[PDB]
Amino acid sequence: ILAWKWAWWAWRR
Repeated sequence: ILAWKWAWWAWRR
């Protein structure tokens, strides 16, 4: 379950 603050910047794209 290591992941969450990463998908963020992925949305901005």
